[PDB]
Amino acid sequence: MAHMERFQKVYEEVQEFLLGDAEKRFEMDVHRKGYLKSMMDTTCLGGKYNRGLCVVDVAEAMAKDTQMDAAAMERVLHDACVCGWMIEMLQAHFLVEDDIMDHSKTRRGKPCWYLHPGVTAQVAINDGLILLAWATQMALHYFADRPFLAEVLRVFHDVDLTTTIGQLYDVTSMVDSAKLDAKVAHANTTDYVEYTPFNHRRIVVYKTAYYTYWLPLVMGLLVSGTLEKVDKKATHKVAMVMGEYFQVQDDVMDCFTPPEKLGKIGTDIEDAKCSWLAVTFLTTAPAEKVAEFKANYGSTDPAAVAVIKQLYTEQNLLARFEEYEKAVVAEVEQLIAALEAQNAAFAASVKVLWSKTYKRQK
Amino acid sequence: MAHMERFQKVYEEVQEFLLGDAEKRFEMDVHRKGYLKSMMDTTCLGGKYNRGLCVVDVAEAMAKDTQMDAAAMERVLHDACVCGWMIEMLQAHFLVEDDIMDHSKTRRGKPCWYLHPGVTAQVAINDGLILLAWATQMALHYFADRPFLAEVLRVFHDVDLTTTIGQLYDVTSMVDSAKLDAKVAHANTTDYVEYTPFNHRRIVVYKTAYYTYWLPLVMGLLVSGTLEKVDKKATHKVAMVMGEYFQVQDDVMDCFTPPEKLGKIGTDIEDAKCSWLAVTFLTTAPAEKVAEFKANYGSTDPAAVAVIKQLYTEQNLLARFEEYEKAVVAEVEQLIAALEAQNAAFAASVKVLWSKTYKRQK
Ligand SMILES: CCCCc1ccc[n+](CC(P(=O)(O)O)P(=O)(O)O)c1
Ligand SMILES: CCCCc1ccc[n+](CC(P(=O)(O)O)P(=O)(O)O)c1
Ligand SMILES: C=C(C)CCOP(=O)(O)OP(=O)(O)O
Ligand SMILES: C=C(C)CCOP(=O)(O)OP(=O)(O)O
Ligand SMILES: [Ca+2]
Ligand SMILES: [Ca+2]
Ligand SMILES: [Ca+2]
Ligand SMILES: [Ca+2]
Ligand SMILES: [Ca+2]
Ligand SMILES: [Ca+2]
Repeated sequence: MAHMERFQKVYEEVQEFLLGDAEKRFEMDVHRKGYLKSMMDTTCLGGKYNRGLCVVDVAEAMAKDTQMDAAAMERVLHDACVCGWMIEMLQAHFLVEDDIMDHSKTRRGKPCWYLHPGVTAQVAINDGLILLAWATQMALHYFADRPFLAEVLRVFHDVDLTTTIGQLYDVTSMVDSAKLDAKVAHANTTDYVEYTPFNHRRIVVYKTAYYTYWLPLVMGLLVSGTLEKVDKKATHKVAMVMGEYFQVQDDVMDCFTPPEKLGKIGTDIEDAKCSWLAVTFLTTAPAEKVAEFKANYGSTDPAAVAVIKQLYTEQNLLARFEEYEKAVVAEVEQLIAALEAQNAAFAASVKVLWSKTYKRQK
Repeated sequence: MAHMERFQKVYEEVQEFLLGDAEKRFEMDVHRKGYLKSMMDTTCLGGKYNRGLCVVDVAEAMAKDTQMDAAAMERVLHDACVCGWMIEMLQAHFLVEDDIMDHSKTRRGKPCWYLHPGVTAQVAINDGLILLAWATQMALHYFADRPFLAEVLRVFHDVDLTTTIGQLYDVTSMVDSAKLDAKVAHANTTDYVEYTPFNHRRIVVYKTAYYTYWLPLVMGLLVSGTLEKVDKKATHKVAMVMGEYFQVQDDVMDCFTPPEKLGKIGTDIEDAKCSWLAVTFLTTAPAEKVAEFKANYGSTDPAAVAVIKQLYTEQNLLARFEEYEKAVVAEVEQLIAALEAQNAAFAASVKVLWSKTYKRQK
């Protein structure tokens, strides 16, 4: 990828800064510095970098569009890389915490951070908090003299909030909402009445679309000083459409993509998650198959999980996804075409992001 | 307390805003809104409000020392209350997450948030993240057009990082630092060689002093526009001394204050914490008593805990605290006197904070 080498160079730069700053400010000792280095490397590296690299792709596109000279271009690319790492560390934070919340086993082809024997969930929770803090530290340091610092902080923290609310929807989705009461436990649902297209859309847009699609695009515009050049509503709309689709893919892959290819072991079925598969099945399957689903879903029994997979297969869920995908392609293309009529350079950068999303395999 | 009524009024305002903003932005439903209200009330209320009220005390002191109209004074006080609630919500965040990490039972006289039956650790982790996000939301909304927004965000997030690093020191203080390795599980220390005055100070300064003493003072100065009228270095120093002392008090009370008076059940002894009591004992007790301490410390067995408490009593640790406290008083009064010679208005607000700290019983 065009910016991978530069992006990785900036990682090393940022890591040196952050660890050195802890030495300077907090009397950080050699052993804990090494621990934090290993923590950062394990939690921030090994993903696809779609979010971080998007910031750079957008920033470059807009820098070229606005005819920046050699020096201005170099600054924008470095700033874009720093913003990219802000999002990658936000991602790192989210995944650390989520892997604890989901009690998961693997991430990016390695054990989950909390499952490293010298870590445990009780230390890992705080390691996740360090990651989130570091993200803001990068902005405060690298963008101290940039008027765009304020807007970077605003969008970043708005998106942090958004994702945590999306997560709230996700973690509370398998209990009937009228029964959500801190003082009273309640079993997972038996009737699945709340497993609706509306509720699935709400979970995925807030937990995924804002930080995975909207944030990278906006940060790229902010660092290049070109936010005013594009249609705010249109940009938001296309980010939501792609982001929803991205999470749908993730949902489909939970069941149908081998864990060794995916790099993680999802447990959506045994955890009774309101996934795209569950919602699409429940709303389209004949009554006797819905009965079978309800009798098997949300069970850790490997055979019960297999029953659900079989039900999904026999209900042609993959074909139904293919049809959903065709509708998404059409809408995304319409939205990009409209963006292109306003600013072609930005529209092309959305196309780049879309191309890395459409029909991805992991 | 002079500003308690105003401070509580602002809580209700801020809560209405935050919950209303979730309805507007995230399609928040009535049930989860209710959940979030109960979460906010349980995690943010019921404490002493020393941090939040400090912001208002400082801001008022400094605003009175400037000549400003009734409208301007009202604005400073309201902004101060919002800043105070930022810190109280940061506190709320820290305690939610720490109670999970320490696997604790009670907080402010009620079950810990994660221990509420309808919550659990796997939901509460995210509830803590929402709290942290909300703190920044308050600044972004209430201070959208204030000159101090940028500096408020900078200090708040610097202190957030600081505290997470302090927490790192805390959670890893029971294992020999050379053995800290993510890949390898290691037993807690058996020799306690790193339970030193330096290492205790390092834990308490970063995990407590910055957010409990430094941050409230600085926020009060920022919202009143008076940060440049005070000695930065001297303000930092007095905050560190008082904060260290505050945490030492907390450590002492873990062992010696009834949990019903304290409002929480500490497990420092059971969890082999590098507390002030442990360090003071290990550095002052005769060799055979040190040996007996090592044999009994870090054990959940009631008899072993009882042995430690008796050893502490026999080593006169309470009396040793009183001597430490006398030394702290002497230093603080000297530092305050120096501050008073420079800015008497600010020095008075430091005295208010110190008076709530010195010889507190919970
Ligand atoms: C505030 C925490 C956000 C956590 C978050 C948001 C979106 C996706 N994930 C991780 C995925 P996965 O674990 O990567 O499959 P999910 O568990 O399916 O949602 C985590
Ligand atoms: C980043 C998490 C900070 C957690 C944090 C910082 C300072 C004090 N506490 C709580 C106290 P306590 O639980 O109130 O006694 P500690 O466990 O003694 O340290 C928690
Ligand atoms: C599905 C979501 C939103 C979490 C994982 O995101 P990615 O699939 O982008 O993970 P990495 O490339 O960062 O590993
Ligand atoms: C010891 C620390 C730093 C955690 C508890 O702080 P407080 O004793 O100030 O708790 P509340 O008043 O907020 O309950
Ligand atoms: Ca997960
Ligand atoms: Ca999850
Ligand atoms: Ca998933
Ligand atoms: Ca603790
Ligand atoms: Ca604790
Ligand atoms: Ca304590």
